[PDB]
Amino acid sequence: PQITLWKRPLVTIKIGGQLKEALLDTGADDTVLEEMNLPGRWKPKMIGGIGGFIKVRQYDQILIEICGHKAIGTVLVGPTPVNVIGRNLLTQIGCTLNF
Amino acid sequence: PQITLWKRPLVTIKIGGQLKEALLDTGADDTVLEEMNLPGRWKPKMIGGIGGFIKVRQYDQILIEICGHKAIGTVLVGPTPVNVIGRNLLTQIGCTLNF
Ligand SMILES: CCOP(=O)(COc1ccc(C[C@H](NC(=O)O[C@H]2CO[C@H]3OCC[C@H]32)[C@H](O)CN(CC(CC)CC)S(=O)(=O)c2ccc(N)cc2)cc1)OCC
Repeated sequence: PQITLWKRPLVTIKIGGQLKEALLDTGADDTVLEEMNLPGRWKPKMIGGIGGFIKVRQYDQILIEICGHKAIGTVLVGPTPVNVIGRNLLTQIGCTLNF
Repeated sequence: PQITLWKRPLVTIKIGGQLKEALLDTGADDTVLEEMNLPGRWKPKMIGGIGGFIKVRQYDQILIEICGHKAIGTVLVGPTPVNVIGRNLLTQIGCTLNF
């Protein structure tokens, strides 16, 4: 699809059997979801945003379907203000910026 | 043009007669730029993301040129670790997400 930006670019995602809403975020290197239960091993990690750093759980090689397009990659879970899909997965679904 | 997301979508902008580099950021509601002492009146604002909030100065009806595309709108100035072109100006240059 082609998505304009007059509203937040929110899409439905499927992860770990659950549907969620997430923001397509070209300014995010990484994908960060709010607190949730994900099956799999995880490592503690730190990530930095506009306001400083937070502690997250890093899940690797996680299947996630974004607006009908499948990706398998790293998902960070922690106190992010909103679910964001970052470039690590945006590249997998073939997402580009166009103007 | 079309910008893939393998790397940060950094572009040159022109604002207040100065050239800067900024991210095209679909996750940013509003444009936020590094400290720069623009003339005119402004309004205090707080913007939040990963890690919390920072204090910024809101200027309205500021002209920015983004890869030759002119736009005019709100620009927030403050101690941001990165310059981001947000949706308020990305719409004006006709920028879309596509996959
Ligand atoms: C102290 C740390 O220092 P740094 O490491 C941080 O640098 C940064 C690099 C890019 C960004 C941009 C930010 N990306 C982000 O948070 O991504 C994180 C996960 O992926 C990695 O990749 C980069 C960072 C992490 C979002 O696109 C936009 N945000 C909102 C978004 C939705 C609510 C928040 C999830 S917003 O908060 O910025 C914002 C809020 C209100 C506005 N009107 C305008 C902007 C911010 C900081 O830099 C050192 C020089």
